Amino acid sequence: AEHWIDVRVPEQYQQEHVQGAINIPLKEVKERIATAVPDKNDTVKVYCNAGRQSGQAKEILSEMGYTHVENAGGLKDIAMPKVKG
Repeated sequence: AEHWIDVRVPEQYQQEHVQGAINIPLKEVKERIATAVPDKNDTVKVYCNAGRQSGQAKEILSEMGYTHVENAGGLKDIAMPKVKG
């Protein structure tokens, strides 16, 4: 399976995000990715403004032992539709 998780800061998620995703900001991801994605084998697609929070989330998630995290891109570059908070 997979999940789309925006990891930018929560105030920036609300501006506009890829449709049908959830938001777990980089700041909060540690406390909560385990609740949103309880099985590590699941495919975690991460994005944000400009990829950073995703690249960073990818490091800590690999360390937490998720083996299938992928930076989908950044908000802009991702060709998928978007909706606003």
